[PDB]
Amino acid sequence: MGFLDGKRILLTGLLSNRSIAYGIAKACKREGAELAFTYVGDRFKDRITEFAAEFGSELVFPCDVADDAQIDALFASLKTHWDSLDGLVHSIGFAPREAIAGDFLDGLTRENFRIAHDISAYSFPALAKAALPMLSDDASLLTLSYLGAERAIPNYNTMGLAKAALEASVRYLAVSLGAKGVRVNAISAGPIKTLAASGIKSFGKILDFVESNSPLKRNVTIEQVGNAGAFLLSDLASGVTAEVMHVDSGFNAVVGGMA
Amino acid sequence: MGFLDGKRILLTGLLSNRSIAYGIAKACKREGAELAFTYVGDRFKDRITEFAAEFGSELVFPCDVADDAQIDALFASLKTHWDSLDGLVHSIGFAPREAIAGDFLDGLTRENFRIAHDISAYSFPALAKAALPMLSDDASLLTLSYLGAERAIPNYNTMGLAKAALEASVRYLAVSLGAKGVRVNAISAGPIKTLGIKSFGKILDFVESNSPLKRNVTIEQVGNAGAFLLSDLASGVTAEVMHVDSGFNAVVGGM
Amino acid sequence: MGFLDGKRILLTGLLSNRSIAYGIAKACKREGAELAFTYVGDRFKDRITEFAAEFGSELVFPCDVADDAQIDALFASLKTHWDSLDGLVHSIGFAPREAIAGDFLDGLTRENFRIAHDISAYSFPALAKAALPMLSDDASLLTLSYLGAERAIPNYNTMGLAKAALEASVRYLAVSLGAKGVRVNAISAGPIKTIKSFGKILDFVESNSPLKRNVTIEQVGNAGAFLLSDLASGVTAEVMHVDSGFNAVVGGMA
Amino acid sequence: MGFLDGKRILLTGLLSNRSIAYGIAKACKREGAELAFTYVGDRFKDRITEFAAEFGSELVFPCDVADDAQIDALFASLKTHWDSLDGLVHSIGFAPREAIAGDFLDGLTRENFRIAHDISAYSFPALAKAALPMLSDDASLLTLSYLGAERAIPNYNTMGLAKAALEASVRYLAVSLGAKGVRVNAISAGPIKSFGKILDFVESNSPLKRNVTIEQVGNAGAFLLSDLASGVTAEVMHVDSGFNAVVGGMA
Ligand SMILES: NC(=O)c1ccc[n+]([C@@H]2O[C@H](COP(=O)([O-])OP(=O)(O)OC[C@H]3O[C@@H](n4cnc5c(N)ncnc54)[C@H](O)[C@@H]3O)[C@@H](O)[C@H]2O)c1
Ligand SMILES: NC(=O)c1ccc[n+]([C@@H]2O[C@H](COP(=O)([O-])OP(=O)(O)OC[C@H]3O[C@@H](n4cnc5c(N)ncnc54)[C@H](O)[C@@H]3O)[C@@H](O)[C@H]2O)c1
Ligand SMILES: NC(=O)c1ccc[n+]([C@@H]2O[C@H](COP(=O)([O-])OP(=O)(O)OC[C@H]3O[C@@H](n4cnc5c(N)ncnc54)[C@H](O)[C@@H]3O)[C@@H](O)[C@H]2O)c1
Ligand SMILES: NC(=O)c1ccc[n+]([C@@H]2O[C@H](COP(=O)([O-])OP(=O)(O)OC[C@H]3O[C@@H](n4cnc5c(N)ncnc54)[C@H](O)[C@@H]3O)[C@@H](O)[C@H]2O)c1
Repeated sequence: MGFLDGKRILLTGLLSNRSIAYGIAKACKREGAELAFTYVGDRFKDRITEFAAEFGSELVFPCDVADDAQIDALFASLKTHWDSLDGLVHSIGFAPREAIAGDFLDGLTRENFRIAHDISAYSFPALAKAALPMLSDDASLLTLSYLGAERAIPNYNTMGLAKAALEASVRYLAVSLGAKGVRVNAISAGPIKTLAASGIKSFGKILDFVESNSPLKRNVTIEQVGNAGAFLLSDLASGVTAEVMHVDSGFNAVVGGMA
Repeated sequence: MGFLDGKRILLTGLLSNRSIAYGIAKACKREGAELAFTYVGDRFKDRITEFAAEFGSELVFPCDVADDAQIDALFASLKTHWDSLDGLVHSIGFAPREAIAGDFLDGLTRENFRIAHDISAYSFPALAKAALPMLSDDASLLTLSYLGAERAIPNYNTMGLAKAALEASVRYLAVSLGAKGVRVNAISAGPIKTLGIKSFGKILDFVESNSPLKRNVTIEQVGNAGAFLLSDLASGVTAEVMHVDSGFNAVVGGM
Repeated sequence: MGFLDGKRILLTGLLSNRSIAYGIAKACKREGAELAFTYVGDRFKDRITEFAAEFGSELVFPCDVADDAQIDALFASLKTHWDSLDGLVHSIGFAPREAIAGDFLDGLTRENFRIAHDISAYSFPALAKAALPMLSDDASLLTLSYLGAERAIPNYNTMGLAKAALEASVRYLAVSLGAKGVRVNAISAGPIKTIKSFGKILDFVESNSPLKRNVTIEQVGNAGAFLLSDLASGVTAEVMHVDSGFNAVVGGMA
Repeated sequence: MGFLDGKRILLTGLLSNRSIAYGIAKACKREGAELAFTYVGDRFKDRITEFAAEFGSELVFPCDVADDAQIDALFASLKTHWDSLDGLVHSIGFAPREAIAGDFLDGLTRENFRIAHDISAYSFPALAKAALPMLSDDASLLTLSYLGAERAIPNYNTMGLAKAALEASVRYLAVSLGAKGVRVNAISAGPIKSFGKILDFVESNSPLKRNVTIEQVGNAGAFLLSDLASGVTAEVMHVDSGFNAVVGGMA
């Protein structure tokens, strides 16, 4: 009797029990959804299979979003298991290391730009288009963004451009798919404290700053992002589309650091 | 177990079973919350008592937000029933008719401006301030706004100004109350179709034709989003103005 | 010659040679405009008359925007000298001190809220309405706002609400007056170096803005002159940031 | 003297007397600037040379921004005439036609997406980076965007994504170049078949009840390129008769 009972949801981007996708998966499973997962490379098949089993699922599929052949095969494969798809979680992003460090121009190249936008922005509407023939009429598609799309954040650089494109794709997708009934939204998530992420020194300084300056004086967790994601994927949110919802302890709404 | 199980929530602005506050009330009660209600004027005591009964509550209190004493007396009274308050729904707005019809300047007077901002904007942080001594550390405060705060919409006029101030108060309230743990948000709702004004019918038709989902929102949809924001499911969400409007805010419609 | 040649512009809010209105007045005069000024209260009549003379003007008028009668009498008096008005600069703002210091709720009262919104927001469309019978078809109306309307800034508090209402009034005014041809805009100015908390903000902006410097009244003045001029004839309903880019960044996290 | 007197400004995207770049060129020249121009394709060398002479200039350079080598050669060549560059006008945009007509998903392919973002977004910071060694400390860089970056506009489709990335590049460029003193801004211009329907709608529904002209965009651009705008950076300025600020069609 959870608020996602019977909904069939495909999640990308599950790499560990610290992934945002893992938090979303937990909340969706808690609320009654049936889950399926994608992975990148045969070397990760066994590990994603273990995660799927944790969520009562045997449905895992390769999908390197850099490759048309894998996008164009993903939903043909899923269709042999599920007549229709109710939810899609796009939790994927990448840019070369030099493009998200230091000076924006020093780290700028055409290939760095191309890759960042290809993986981090194009892949969301690309997956939506490949899924369309088996989407339920009231399906819900969800992607993940970050405040660096809206305002300049140190080091975020080329990923900020790609996330702005991603957030625009939410709006154009919502129009394209909305007459059928499909909703499309993003969560603009705050930084997440994990063991490895805190080791990244510049990222830890952001965490500390958000902790000191966000309205709630605390960083968000994957359970809080996961719950917001489960809401947007559900019929509870049937009035909500083309929205970029901040789940960031309110950080986006202030000018911090001046008190 | 509903996702508001045990939460004690005060709702203002419940006038009819087509109110947005009605949809929010229904969704909160569905998810296990205990409700209390305000009303304006002794003549409406019976009607609000009936509504509270529908939601299993006997807690109704007068509160004209134009009156400082009634705002203070509201929470003094509620405190004898509830040790702490977990939610507040602000569904209150008003401007004199001429200030929300026709040309913006034609309906502009100092008193029309004053009333619209007093009732529709000041009352939200005023209620929050009076409630603060009994708010739980996890409390959630919710108000209702409209796209006319962000862009100029025909006839909305002076209410567009007041709603912009209201949405700003959401951000300043979130800062003032957030260290304690209290969250503050607004829902920017689309128009709600009931049994009217030729100008309002034109807006409803236009939203149905031009919104991404090609349909107007219902009080059930706004209510479910409200229940979410009032709940621990939304513990990461504060200072947010969430559009519940079939996506209408995100397009340039009509072309 | 200058790009405001022959334009007749009324400026409010000139209190000193540090005022934003003084910087706007200097830029407008530099570009050929004819200027007139308002003042608040009989005690300031001599001081505004001295400032007006610096700009080659003898046109000064009382206008306490709290008073309906002074707003109405202002444009009757101005019409005696000027058949039409080409520009209006609204540089007026006030909130009781407690409402713009400390905690937002600590300083919140109904009367503090009322005054802040009456003086800082209502007065702009009020002046526009009273000016309309004599506005030229290509007049330009300009007000001043601040980033605290858009995001929560420490201590700005009730003024943030009033400036949000003001920026909304820019849009509704633009629609009301636009068919005639009148344009309506705001400048969201950065803080002007001229309080311990205010110094903290100035330091933060200088350290974290893209241009690594606070703005001057000269820079706000030139942007204002631009918006008041035919160079900006395609621009209305705009809130233009003149703030060294500060609004566009998340500072302090290095 | 004009408010751009002596400023040396390079303009891209001048294809005809209807180009936004032509309106900016005319205003900049009126205000005393010295101009240089780029062009694409040897077949257009004559046409751009005529435009340069109209504005009292002999300085024209080939630059297809799809090609790293042409971007690098552009500023190497320009440096043999100008020791420093005071202004740059990026007025370049392209997507394959099917990506900006009809339904958003019908025109969406990896290669259409790549081209639209390559030409319409990457090229602005690419040019900025190649120009940097010769940019004056107080130089001003200007790009052109459109409301489709902010809200979904019919048919604009993949170009809406690319313009959103472009407007973000304005903000990251302003941070990167700002300590030096360089300013970076965009003008979100109103529109200048399904396109004529949009012009009618904007004329009927914008606050000023009229479409913008390249003269109005050009004067706003000259302002942003000048020291009058020395307090302004990282800004996207709407020059669109107020259209961005309303919900039209409902009256
Ligand atoms: N981690 C945060 O603090 C944070 C904050 C805000 C937003 N986000 C966004 O949330 C999403 C998930 O991020 P995260 O927190 O899990 O960490 P992350 O950004 O390190 O994860 C990126 C994910 O993309 C996947 N990916 C990369 N290249 C791929 C390809 N070619 N094909 C398919 N998948 C590919 C990876 O497997 C990984 O799971 C991302 O879009 C990220 O930008 C993250
Ligand atoms: N109805 C819509 O289409 C719509 C759309 C977007 C936002 N909203 C907002 O949602 C809220 C509720 O809207 P609604 O649909 O229930 O109808 P509504 O617009 O009639 O709500 C106004 C409410 O304010 C209350 N109120 C008025 N003056 C009061 C006073 N002095 N003291 C106390 N309460 C007072 C009334 O009792 C009423 O319940 C309002 O804030 C409204 O602006 C409504
Ligand atoms: N000074 C800054 O750093 C800064 C930054 C951004 C925006 N702004 C805004 O720019 C405008 C000018 O501010 P400022 O920097 O010159 O200083 P200021 O904000 O202290 O000046 C306020 C002005 O309003 C006038 N005023 C106050 N009450 C009035 C009344 N009842 N009737 C008529 N006029 C009245 C005063 O005479 C004064 O000229 C204000 O709107 C202010 O909020 C200022
Ligand atoms: N035309 C409008 O209504 C409008 C409205 C808002 C914004 N804009 C933007 O303003 C700019 C100029 O638009 P416009 O009205 O002059 O027409 P336009 O959009 O047709 O011009 C695009 C320009 O890009 C140039 N270009 C294309 N590919 C190129 C390449 N590989 N290398 C170099 N240059 C290349 C073309 O020569 C052309 O001048 C564009 O960025 C456009 O998106 C236009």
